[PDB]
Amino acid sequence: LSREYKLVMLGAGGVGKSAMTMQFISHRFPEDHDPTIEDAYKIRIRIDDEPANLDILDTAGQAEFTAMRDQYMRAGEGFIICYSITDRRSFHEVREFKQLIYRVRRTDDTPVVLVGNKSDLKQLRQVTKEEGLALAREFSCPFFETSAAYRYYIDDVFHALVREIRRKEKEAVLAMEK
Ligand SMILES: Nc1nc2c(ncn2[C@@H]2O[C@H](COP(=O)(O)OP(=O)(O)O)[C@@H](O)[C@H]2O)c(=O)[nH]1
Ligand SMILES: [Mg+2]
Repeated sequence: LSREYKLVMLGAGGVGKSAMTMQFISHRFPEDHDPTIEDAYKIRIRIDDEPANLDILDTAGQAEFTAMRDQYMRAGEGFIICYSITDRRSFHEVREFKQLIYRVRRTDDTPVVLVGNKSDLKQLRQVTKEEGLALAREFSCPFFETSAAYRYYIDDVFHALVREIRRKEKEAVLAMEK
């Protein structure tokens, strides 16, 4: 499919990675989505009047390693690190996923978007929005609070990540010209 952008959904179990993915690609909030299913999904979109083919890996399962995860961790061009605003532990695990990316890629410069999901569960919030914003400033990455239940800011997440990949790519082309 022309030039695909491989994207990887990272996050603890139960933060809503599958819900956000299904909402992005099909506008459907899943009913009883099996939390053990890991799979990749294709979708074509337009950011800034330019189309892009996306290939998004929705990570899951209790196995330590899979052929799919191994390939996408190495070849992925962008990462969506997700936590739930109702689960502070999943918010701390975000830092562990950032470490995992460096251990695989041996770099910190891979495009990343940080997302706090389940924003609609306002009364169960365990992590403030300012804490996410501050952590994203630590990572030098965009931040969003989303609701996969009602599709709040789901498009903005994947658009921002593709924007980052494009900007980083155009920088390498300009550096190669000099
Ligand atoms: N209220 C609310 N519930 C959510 C949201 N995202 C996911 N969930 C629920 O959280 C549970 C686990 O979500 P899931 O997509 O399977 O998380 P995953 O294991 O990271 O893929 C499911 O029962 C979803 O209905 C959200 O944005 N708002
Ligand atoms: Mg899932």
